[PDB]
Parts: sequence; structure tokens; C-alpha cells
Amino acid sequence: QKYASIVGVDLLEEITKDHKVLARQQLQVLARYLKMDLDNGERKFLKEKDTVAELQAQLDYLNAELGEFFVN
Amino acid sequence: QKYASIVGVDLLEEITKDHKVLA
Amino acid sequence: RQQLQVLARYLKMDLDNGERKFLKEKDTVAELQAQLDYLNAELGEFFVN
Repeated sequence: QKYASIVGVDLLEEITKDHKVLARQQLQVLARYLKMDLDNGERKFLKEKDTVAELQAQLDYLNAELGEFFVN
Repeated sequence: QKYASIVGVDLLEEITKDHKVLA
Repeated sequence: RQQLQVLARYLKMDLDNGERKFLKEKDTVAELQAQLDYLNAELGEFFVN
């Protein structure tokens, strides 16, 4: 816009999905060639979690029984 | 159609061929 | 052996039709023959030949 002000010169898809799935497929079969779990990167993420809820469920019993004044 | 009656609310490719041949 | 088959899905290319033909060409044969030998049994190879 600055250059024009200074000069003056103004003015379907499914083709893909398949093109994906094989990748999505050749993906997994490869893992078998290396035995490389693509879910361990989540199970951690879930056990890190279930342990949390309970970790917390403890933590809030206290704030409920004792009080945030006491605790803090 | 039954739900609407009960409620009342009516109303190029060559990209592929190559994408095949290699396969 | 795996990337093989999954590819087929990208083209939907049966790798067994090249046998099912080979089997129906067959079951039809046995019976085709089972007829043919009843005759040689009932009539005789002299008659037939």
C-alpha cells in the first residue's frame, strides 16, 4: 500500500483421505519392524493422571477437614 | 423425518492417478 | 509382505481373485469330469472313442 501510494498503482478432498490412510497405515506396520509403541506416550500420560486425581482427592479432603487457613 | 414430524423442524482427479501408479 | 497388502487397499486390488477363478475353474472341472467318467463307465471307452 505504501509503494502504491508512492508510485500510484492501486488494485474434492477424499483425494486426500485415502492419500492419508496408507500413510496412517504404513505408519503402524513400520512400528512392528521396530516394535515401537505409539501409545506409551499416552499411557504414561494416563497413569500420571489417575494417580493425580487420587493425589488430589487426598489433598482436598484436608482443605475440607482442616481448612485453607490451617493448610496455607 | 419422524423426528421433524414429532418436533416440527423441516428443511481434478489426475491428482490421484499418479497418486495411484506409484502404489 | 505387509506394505504389500495395505497398498492394495489404496487401489482395492484383490490378490486372490487370481485364485478363486483358479478354484471355480476347478470345482466345475471335477463335476465336469465326474459326468465324463460315468459315461466311460456305463458305455465304455470303445463306444466313446
